[PDB]
Amino acid sequence: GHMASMEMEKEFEQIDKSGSWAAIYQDIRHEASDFPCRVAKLPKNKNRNRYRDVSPFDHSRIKLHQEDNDYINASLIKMEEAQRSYILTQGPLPNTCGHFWEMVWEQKSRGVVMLNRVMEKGSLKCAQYWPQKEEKEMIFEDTNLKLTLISEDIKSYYTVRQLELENLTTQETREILHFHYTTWPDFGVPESPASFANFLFKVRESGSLSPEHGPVVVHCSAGIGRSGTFCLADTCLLLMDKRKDPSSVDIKKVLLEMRKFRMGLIQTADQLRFSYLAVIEGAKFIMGD
Ligand SMILES: [Cl-]
Ligand SMILES: [Cl-]
Ligand SMILES: [Cl-]
Ligand SMILES: [Cl-]
Ligand SMILES: [Cl-]
Ligand SMILES: [Cl-]
Ligand SMILES: [Cl-]
Repeated sequence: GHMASMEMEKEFEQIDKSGSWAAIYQDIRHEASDFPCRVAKLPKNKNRNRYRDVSPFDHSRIKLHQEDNDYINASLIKMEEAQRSYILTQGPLPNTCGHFWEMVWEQKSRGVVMLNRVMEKGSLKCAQYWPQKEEKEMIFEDTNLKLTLISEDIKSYYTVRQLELENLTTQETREILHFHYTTWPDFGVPESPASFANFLFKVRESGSLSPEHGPVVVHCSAGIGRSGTFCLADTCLLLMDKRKDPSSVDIKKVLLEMRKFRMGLIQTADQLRFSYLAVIEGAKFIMGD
C-alpha cells in the first residue's frame, strides 16, 4: 500500500544517488547462505547440470518420483510470510526435457515462466523443450509424457502459450500455461521495468501463482539471475500489500531469505537495481496511481 511504496521509492533513491548498488550487492553475496549440494555433485548427475557452478542445495532440491535417479537441477523456494512458493530451475538440457515435464507433472504446476530465448549471444541457452507447431507434438519417451501446443498469443514483450501435457501412462491431461518473456536483452537488464512488472501481472492473473496449484516453474539459462529477479519482485510486491505498520519491505532481506533455498539468486548489481524498479512500477500499477 501507500506507506510501503513510499518507503520503497525512498530507499531506492538513497541507494541510487549514493552509487551504492555494487556495494550492497557485494554485501548480499558475502552474507548469503551456503549449504551442501552433494546430490548435484554426484558423478552420475554431471550430465543433468548445465553449469558446474550452479547447483541446487540438497535441503531444497526438487526430487523426481523416480527409483532410477531422482535428480533434477531445481529448487523449491518457499516464502513463508508471503505464502508463495516457486520452483527455480535451469533451462532444460537436450537430455533433461523429459525430467523437466515430469517435474511439472509431479509438482502439479499450472504455469512455466521462461525468461530467456533458446539462443542468446550465439549460443544455446536452453533446449527447445516445447512444440513450436500445433501439428507437431512432442513425446518424452523416458518419462511417458506428451506435449501439444494448443495456441499462443505473441505480444511485443512476451508470448503466452497454452500447452496440453498428457501423462501417457494414465491418459490424464492438463493445461499448462507457458509465460515467455522474450525481450530480455542479450546484455544488461530490460529498459522497461514496466514491461517486466506487466509480465508478472499476466502470470499472476492466470492463477499460476495461486495456492490451488503446485508451485510455478521459473527458469532462465542457469535459473538464478533473471529467475531470481522474477520471484524476488513478486514476493516483495505481495509483502508490500500484506504488512501493516511498519508497512516497509526490505528487498535485501527478502533476497537473503530466498538465497537460503537456491544459491546465487540475482547475479549482478544491475539485476538488483532492476528488481527495485520493477517492484516500484508494479506497486504504482496496483494502487491505480
Ligand atoms: Cl554417482
Ligand atoms: Cl516471505
Ligand atoms: Cl526462444
Ligand atoms: Cl545484468
Ligand atoms: Cl539467462
Ligand atoms: Cl523485509
Ligand atoms: Cl552470487
